[PDB]
Amino acid sequence: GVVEEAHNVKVIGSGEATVLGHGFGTDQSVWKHLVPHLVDDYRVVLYDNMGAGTTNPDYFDFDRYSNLEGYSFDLIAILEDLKIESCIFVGHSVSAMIGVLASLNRPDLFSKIVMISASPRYVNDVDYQGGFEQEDLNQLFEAIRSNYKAWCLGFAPLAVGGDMDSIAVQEFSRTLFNMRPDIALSVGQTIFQSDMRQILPFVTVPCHILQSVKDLAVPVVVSEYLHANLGCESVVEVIPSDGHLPQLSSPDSVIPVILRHIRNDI
Ligand SMILES: Cc1c2ccocc-2oc1=O
Repeated sequence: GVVEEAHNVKVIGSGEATVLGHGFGTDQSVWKHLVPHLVDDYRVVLYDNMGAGTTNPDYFDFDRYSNLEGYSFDLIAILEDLKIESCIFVGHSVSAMIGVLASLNRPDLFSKIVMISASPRYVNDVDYQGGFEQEDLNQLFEAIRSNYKAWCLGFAPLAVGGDMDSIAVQEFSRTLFNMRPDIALSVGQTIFQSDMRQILPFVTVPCHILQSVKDLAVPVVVSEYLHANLGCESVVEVIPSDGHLPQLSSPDSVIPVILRHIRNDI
């Protein structure tokens, strides 16, 4: 169907036991080192967020995606079209919050959410550390629109972490620059200025909160904030890894942690 085509949906396997959503600047390929260990036990569903470089820019409705809710509607639509009545949802970065929002509307569709590199709020205030002051964000946005290619080349090593010459850095630079520059600026603004803190107490689906100990966009205190304020049962595990896309750049240390949280309930 057109929704599935538009999001490059892939379904690997069959059966009841069953979804992985990616973060800004990448696409479903971010899961390449995780998927091989899932396909024997689960029906695996991959999809791309609207606005990813692998998607048609004509379908990027700026009003629809001006709030994270637009993306959660897309997720629910995919689940409905595939006739999935229950899934484990694994969300990277913004997709963790997209999954959370989707679970507020349709908690019946999710048995568990596993979050990788998640944050409900990036901007600091006097009683909250998200990692960024508004002035930092303003300069980032300014850099994006002034020269997108240059911004991508400087940002990718920082976001990915590790060696600046790595395959993961090269690959993230590529998917980042694959986004149309106006869409990249708009999505960046929407995400980096989001605030999901206030809805956390309303979450009912259990959540596993995982992140790298060194993450450019997610201070460790954010994981504890999520744990303290989510209304569901939750658990946190901070991984001895570097990077915002650790499942791609450091799979040997990260994949075993993600698998434990997928396979084991709280
Ligand atoms: C989520 C996220 C960010 C949030 C705020 O600033 C820079 C970021 O780079 C990212 O990948």
